[PDB]
Amino acid sequence: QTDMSRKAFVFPKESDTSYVSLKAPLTKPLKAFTVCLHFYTELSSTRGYSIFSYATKRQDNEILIFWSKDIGYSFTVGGSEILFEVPEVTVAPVHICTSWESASGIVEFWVDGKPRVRKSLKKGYTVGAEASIILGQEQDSFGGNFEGSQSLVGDIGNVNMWDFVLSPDEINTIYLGGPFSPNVLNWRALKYEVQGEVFTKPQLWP
Amino acid sequence: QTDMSRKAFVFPKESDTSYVSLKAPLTKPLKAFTVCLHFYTELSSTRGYSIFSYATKRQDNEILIFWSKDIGYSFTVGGSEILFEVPEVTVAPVHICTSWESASGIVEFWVDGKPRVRKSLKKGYTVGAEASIILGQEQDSFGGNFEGSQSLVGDIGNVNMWDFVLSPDEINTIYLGGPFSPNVLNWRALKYEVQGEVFTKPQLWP
Amino acid sequence: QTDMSRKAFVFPKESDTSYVSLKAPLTKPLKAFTVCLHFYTELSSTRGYSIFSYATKRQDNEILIFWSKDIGYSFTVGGSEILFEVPEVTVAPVHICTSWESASGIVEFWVDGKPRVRKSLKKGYTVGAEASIILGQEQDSFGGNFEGSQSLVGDIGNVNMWDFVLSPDEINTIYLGGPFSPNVLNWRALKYEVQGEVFTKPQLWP
Amino acid sequence: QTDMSRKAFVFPKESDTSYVSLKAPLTKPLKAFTVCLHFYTELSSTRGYSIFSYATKRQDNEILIFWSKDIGYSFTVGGSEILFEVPEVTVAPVHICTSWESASGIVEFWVDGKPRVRKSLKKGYTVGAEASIILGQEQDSFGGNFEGSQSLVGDIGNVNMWDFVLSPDEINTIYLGGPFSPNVLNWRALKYEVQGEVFTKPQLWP
Amino acid sequence: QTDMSRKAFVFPKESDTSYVSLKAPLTKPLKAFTVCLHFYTELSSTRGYSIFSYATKRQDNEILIFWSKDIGYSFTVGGSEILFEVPEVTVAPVHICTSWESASGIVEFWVDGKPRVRKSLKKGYTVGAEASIILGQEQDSFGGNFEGSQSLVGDIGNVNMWDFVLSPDEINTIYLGGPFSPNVLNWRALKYEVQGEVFTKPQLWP
Ligand SMILES: C[N+](C)(C)CCOP(=O)(O)O
Ligand SMILES: C[N+](C)(C)CCOP(=O)(O)O
Ligand SMILES: C[N+](C)(C)CCOP(=O)(O)O
Ligand SMILES: C[N+](C)(C)CCOP(=O)(O)O
Ligand SMILES: C[N+](C)(C)CCOP(=O)(O)O
Ligand SMILES: [Ca+2]
Ligand SMILES: [Ca+2]
Ligand SMILES: [Ca+2]
Ligand SMILES: [Ca+2]
Ligand SMILES: [Ca+2]
Ligand SMILES: [Ca+2]
Ligand SMILES: [Ca+2]
Ligand SMILES: [Ca+2]
Ligand SMILES: [Ca+2]
Ligand SMILES: [Ca+2]
Repeated sequence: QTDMSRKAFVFPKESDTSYVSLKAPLTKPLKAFTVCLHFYTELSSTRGYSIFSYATKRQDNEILIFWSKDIGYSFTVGGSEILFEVPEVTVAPVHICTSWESASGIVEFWVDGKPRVRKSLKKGYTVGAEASIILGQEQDSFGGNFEGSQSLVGDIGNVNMWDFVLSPDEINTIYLGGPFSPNVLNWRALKYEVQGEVFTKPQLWP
Repeated sequence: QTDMSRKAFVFPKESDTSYVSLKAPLTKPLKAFTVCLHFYTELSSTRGYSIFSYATKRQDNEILIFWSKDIGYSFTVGGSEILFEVPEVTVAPVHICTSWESASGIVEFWVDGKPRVRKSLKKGYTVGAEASIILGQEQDSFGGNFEGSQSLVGDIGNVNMWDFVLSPDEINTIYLGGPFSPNVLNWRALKYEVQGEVFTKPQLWP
Repeated sequence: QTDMSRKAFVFPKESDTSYVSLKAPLTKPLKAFTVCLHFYTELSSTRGYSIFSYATKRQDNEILIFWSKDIGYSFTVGGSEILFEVPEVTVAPVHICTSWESASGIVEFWVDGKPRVRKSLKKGYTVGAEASIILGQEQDSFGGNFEGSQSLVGDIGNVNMWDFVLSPDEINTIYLGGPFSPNVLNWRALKYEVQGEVFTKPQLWP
Repeated sequence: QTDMSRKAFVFPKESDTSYVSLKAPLTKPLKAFTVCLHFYTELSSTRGYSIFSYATKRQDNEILIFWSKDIGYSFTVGGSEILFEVPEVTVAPVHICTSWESASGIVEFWVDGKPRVRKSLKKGYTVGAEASIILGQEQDSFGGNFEGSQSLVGDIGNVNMWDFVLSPDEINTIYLGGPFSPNVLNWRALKYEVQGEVFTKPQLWP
Repeated sequence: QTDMSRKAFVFPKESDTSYVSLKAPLTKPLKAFTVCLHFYTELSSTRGYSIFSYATKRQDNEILIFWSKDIGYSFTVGGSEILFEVPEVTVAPVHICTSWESASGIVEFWVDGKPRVRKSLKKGYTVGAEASIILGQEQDSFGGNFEGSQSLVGDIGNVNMWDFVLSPDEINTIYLGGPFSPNVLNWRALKYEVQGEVFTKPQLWP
């Protein structure tokens, strides 16, 4: 396990072959989860890109967080999709947290510590545990078929994932960088592999 | 009685079928009242919705607080209506307090602790105490005929009601969340019934 | 004499019938004056209205403070007018102080403690002491002939008048609500009569 | 010599006839200077006006600071002109400092303590000491030929002039009103003559 | 060496002929570098200009930092170019740090302490040490062929250069003016030659 504190992955050129694969130790299906991350990119006015793609053998978009051009954030579970439209965007590092709960279908989406309205999505589903998690690309089969036009360019980091819904109070401590203990992906104890032009560099966000 | 402190009702999907009904202990007709609540919704740009609906067997819109598409807040007593127009809306949680006084007809409306101008409505009227209070829906009979196009989607909470007009100094401490004690409807001692898809979740507003 | 501190007059409906008349112990003619007041209205986009009207039996507009639609504040003395144009208006409570001096014709106008540029009006004139001061309406004759289309709707208060020009440092004290002593017309010792629908209510402004 | 501290000249009517003349004790020609002043006027959207006109027997615009409509500040030395364009202007009191140096032609212009970029003007020139300094008017002969369409309306004060270039760290203390001592023209010790409608009043700026 | 602390170069006229040449003691080629500088100019709306030009006898634009009209900052290494577009520009002093690393091609560009997204440029290249560094102009041959249409007008200073990539934490202390030690080019220990109309004056930025 590597402590990636103060470090970020950099995807400095558009590619369909550069990516990093994050390994989860998870062995029980997710009835709920939270994932939080920092990313920075200038693509937001140019094109859509995949922020965080989670796939399973049955389903290539089992969880996906995606920016869609002129729409805003797209969040999808089990291939069903909802939109958190953004009316205007500025170039700066952005923190997001998203969480979902099978027992209720409630999605929370948080941007820079400000909550979006809760929306229903894909109630009663279960997310598979046998998963391929990739940053930098959108994956259209388990671990592959990346499209260069959906790749991320820029930086991503502080990727943390929990198998439960963080409360609003906890999410505030994540945004402020307080102490917390992830249990699916932990940025302070990450297990990962890198392919192609990807670099680990000091983070640009404070 | 349930203490709903730090908790909110979530109406995560559009329907006419799901609502919450609040029970008042009141047994004397209201010569005056105050209502305060937090709500959060993205509908404000798409369509109108009912924020708080109070009906009596004679009159479905005995008190109604409503958002009118591209108009702003609509406040109506006894079926007579006035508008507090809003020229542009931010998407964030919003606190409102409203109050009315039969002896003068003066309405006050407060948005995020800022007072709107005082207006006149239904001087000399009285509001019935045999009442059905419903959240999430607009009702057109004593307890039903809900219109799905008027339902709320999003969150509501801190719904408090007083049988008297709060002063400007008190309303400020309501907004800042100081000590106070309602007497018609108390969020710390709520009586309610939930129908359909409604969830109680931690509040998103601070 | 009534201490109106923390209280305001409320004019909740458009009418020509409702007004309040303020009495001054004047005997010496006014070689100069200052008048300060708080008011709050939504009319500023809809139509003009009379903020403060001082009439004498020779002259209905002996002092007038008026809002002119799409123009801004109009200030008139002895029936002659100067405009303090406002390029864009916002709906909030607003404090104004205005002062005039016969020996120079210098008019000062202050809005929320921001001074407007000094202007010249009616140098060498004198304002009559045998005066009718009315709030809520525009006098077109001594004490009467009100025009409903010129009535104020909303709130007015902290009306204070001095028979001398307050210095900039004093006026800042008035705006911040420090200690001061009016000598023509004092809100802490007001003499008035109410006619029609006018109410005294707690002030909305701080 | 009069201490004008916290006083200002008021030019409340447009005219060609009213002005004040300031006398300098200077007896050696200026190889460099600084002049700082406060002024306040609403003309900025209506027309140009002379802020500070310095003339010598040979040259009526030996130093001139002039607002030019929809352009911004014009600064001229020896009849040669440069512009410091202002793209949008606001109604508030404004402090300017300007300074020039013969040995380099460097002009510095400062507005509310913010420096404009340094520019070159009339390197090697020499400003005459036999000077008529006039506030309120632009002058086209030594001490006369004023044009009413170039008069200032509003207020001017804190006019201070030095026969050397103030450093950036000094200019900041002029703007903040720290201790300083001019030597060509000193507001603490002014010699002046007033003609026509001009008044000395408490200053509007803090 | 000259300590240029709190001092800046002023280029007050457009010309082909005024420039300063800075001497680097470097004697090993650069696999990476950082350069930071302050500049101030009004040209940004009018035309492009060269902020910092590094040339070698093989290559006129070996490092170049350039502003291109209505595009934004251009940064080039080895004659290959990337853009950090600026959608709107403001007239104030601006501090930029830029850095590059051959081992990765990562470019970092920082404007007023805010990072732009990292980009890829000239991976595996090697910047020559036999170099001519010029301020005020762009050179198109080693030490010459300046074009007046590309000259800088205004101010430049605090030009510091390092033969390594500064971390994000170090770059913040550069921007805040903490203690630091450049090793290719040091503003506190500068060697330079001045040609034509260039002046050394106190800096306008704080
Ligand atoms: C978010 N999206 C709908 C644009 C893409 C979803 O994944 P995919 O269909 O491109 O593989
Ligand atoms: C006044 N209103 C537009 C908000 C609602 C009127 O129709 P209804 O909600 O009573 O059915
Ligand atoms: C002040 N005013 C110019 C707008 C109106 C004057 O006419 P009136 O209001 O006295 O009838
Ligand atoms: C050129 N100017 C408009 C800045 C000043 C004019 O001075 P003048 O030529 O009117 O006397
Ligand atoms: C390429 N540039 C436009 C940014 C700088 C100028 O290049 P060049 O004029 O030396 O050929
Ligand atoms: Ca996919
Ligand atoms: Ca895809
Ligand atoms: Ca109804
Ligand atoms: Ca209905
Ligand atoms: Ca009248
Ligand atoms: Ca009238
Ligand atoms: Ca002239
Ligand atoms: Ca002239
Ligand atoms: Ca070149
Ligand atoms: Ca060139």
